[PDB]
Amino acid sequence: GFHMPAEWEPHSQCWIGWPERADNWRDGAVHAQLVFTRVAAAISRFEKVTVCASSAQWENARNQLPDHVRVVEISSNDSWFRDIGPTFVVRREEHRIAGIDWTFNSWGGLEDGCYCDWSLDSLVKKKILDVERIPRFSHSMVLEGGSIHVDGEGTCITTEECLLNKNRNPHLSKSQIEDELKAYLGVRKVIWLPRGLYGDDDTNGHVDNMCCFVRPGAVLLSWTDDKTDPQYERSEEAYSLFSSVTDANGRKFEVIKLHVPGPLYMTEKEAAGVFQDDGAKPRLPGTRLAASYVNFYIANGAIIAPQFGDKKWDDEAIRVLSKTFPHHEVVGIEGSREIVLSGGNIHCITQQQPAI
Amino acid sequence: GFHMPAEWEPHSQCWIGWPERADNWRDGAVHAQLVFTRVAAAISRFEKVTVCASSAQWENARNQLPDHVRVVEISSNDSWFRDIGPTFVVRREEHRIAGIDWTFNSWGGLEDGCYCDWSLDSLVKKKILDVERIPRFSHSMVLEGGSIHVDGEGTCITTEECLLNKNRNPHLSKSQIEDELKAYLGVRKVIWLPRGLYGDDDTNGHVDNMCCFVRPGAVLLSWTDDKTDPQYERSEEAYSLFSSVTDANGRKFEVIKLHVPGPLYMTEKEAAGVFQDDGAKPRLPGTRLAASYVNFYIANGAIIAPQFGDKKWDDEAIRVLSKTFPHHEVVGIEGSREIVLSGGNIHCITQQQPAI
Ligand SMILES: NCCCCCC(N)=O
Ligand code: NA
Ligand code: NA
Repeated sequence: GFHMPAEWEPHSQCWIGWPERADNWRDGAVHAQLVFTRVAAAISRFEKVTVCASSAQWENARNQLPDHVRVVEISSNDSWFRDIGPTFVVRREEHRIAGIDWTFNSWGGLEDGCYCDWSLDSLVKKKILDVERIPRFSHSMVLEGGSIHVDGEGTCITTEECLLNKNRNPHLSKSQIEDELKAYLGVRKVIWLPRGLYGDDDTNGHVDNMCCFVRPGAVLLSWTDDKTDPQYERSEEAYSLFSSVTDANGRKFEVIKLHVPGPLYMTEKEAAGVFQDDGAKPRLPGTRLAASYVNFYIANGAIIAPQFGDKKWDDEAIRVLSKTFPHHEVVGIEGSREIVLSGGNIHCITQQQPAI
Repeated sequence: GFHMPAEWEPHSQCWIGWPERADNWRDGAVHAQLVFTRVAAAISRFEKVTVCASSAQWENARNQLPDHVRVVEISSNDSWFRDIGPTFVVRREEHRIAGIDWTFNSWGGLEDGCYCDWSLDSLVKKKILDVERIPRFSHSMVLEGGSIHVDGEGTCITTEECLLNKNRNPHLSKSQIEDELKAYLGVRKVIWLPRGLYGDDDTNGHVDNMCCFVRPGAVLLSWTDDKTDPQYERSEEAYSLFSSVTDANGRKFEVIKLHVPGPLYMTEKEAAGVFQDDGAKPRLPGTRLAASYVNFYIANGAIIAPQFGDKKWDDEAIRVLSKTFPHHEVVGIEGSREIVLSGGNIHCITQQQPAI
């Protein structure tokens, strides 16, 4: 009787890593640390937070973060807890909470991943559940928490582009992958968007950059009105798909558009501050960033939302999110661009722990 | 209104470190790891245990330890949590528990300490209390938990050999030192044994290796019958002091003698197992081991006692302890010699967290 609750359901805390690697984070992560800190501090106005930092970084993190934020020493290859963190499941009313330890392979493994070493990334789920004394359900299937979303009422959305990629689970068919999601997330229906966001070659189109539930029966969808942008056809396809399906309880989808910023491109400055290495992916100037306002975190009573420094769409997204979540305080995080330069945003760096 | 409760009072958990440094533990610590495992398994029969291992050892510790033992990642320079973990204090009838973060300096600093780098060790207290979300009282005075003992009724016992060494707090008088113990452990009287155990030049004579309370107004004392042994005059002297002095409530001290084993000396095999490095104290053959059954741990209704493989005195200690602690299950830990080779025993590697 375990299932994954919706993100907007109450949490007891939020887990976040701490960026440090010089080959992914410009200027040895100094810029990224400031934003991580702003995100943690914002979330901690609404729910407890634990940031996890390496040995070498523990003091830095402790120094930057207010005291009501807990800092623990957990090493990682990189700081993306949405994907390397456990996925918590609950059984409400004698263990009422547990965590799923999905196999992690750096978003594509030796042939098509981001780093050739992920052995510390792989232990993060175990380590966290050990700190909390929460039971771990281990799974040999490759999965990242960024690649699924739920409504806590039986429905899951995901993308084919990610989950059906041969760099993940080449041994499993689509319908075998679906059976695992249903068994382990406690859902009875999976909606497969064909594609994620244009330009998300890091993760191969994680759904959490393209689409998310905001309540039972309604989703936000990354969108552009520019039919010359390669995003348009993906967004249109997903929109049609949502018109044709219903959720696990038979609701018609209310689709709410959320216009992407930019498009945004890495500068020569931004590329130049990243140390170059032959065990990481070479970040080049002119690369299109995979930027969507959809990559936000729902905290108890607040939406923690990206701002990329594109004023028109930064302001429009705050407006859409304020009306979409009328009972939440919406807090935009200036400097989110510093996270998208390295492959993700606010939702990618968080992992909620549901209250029981 | 905080005070240090006595060791025999109820605990919520025990903290232990994980040995790894090969310049102190023979054969890269493989012998000691087996013993710490045994010690933690034994304690875990009576109270929740958390072992703390570095990143490089986390999997190894998690493998060796039973599932009901929590394993977290807290790196340290060495694994002596009596001295480098926090000293918990409580306030009975709003925060009811806190920890004291004494300054640590590797048992005598750059000049006379055990290793030249202790900066990981210095953070262990912060980190443990951060994990537990327990307030921390910072203290600038150098002190080790091993150098003090309390009855939980206003009395403290320690040694001048340790606390009045110029390698600890050279700018404080005896009186100033005594003031800080009173304010911070909530004791009204401090008994100063002049000396600890012979050959304990690591710690400069921790009381936890010489003498401990059994109950208010009663103590076990490290003892030999051999008056040709250097230990005799130290023991004799301490015995004398207990005849003369009273506790904080003006009770007289029942003393119970506990015969030391050996003398024990480090084999050639033992010394050669240890890697030779300049930043740690060079372990030489023929060196007298600072062994004493007094270095035991009181868990919730158990006594976790050393056994050094010197059967005469091994059996005698269990006897004396089962007698002295008739409401407690005594538990001997074969292989305790592996710990003493690196300069402490069971008491030295534990740190109780009082239940509130
Ligand atoms: N370089 C890997 C970036 C991870 C982004 C995760 C996500 N939730 O889309
Ligand atoms: Na990839
Ligand atoms: Na010393």
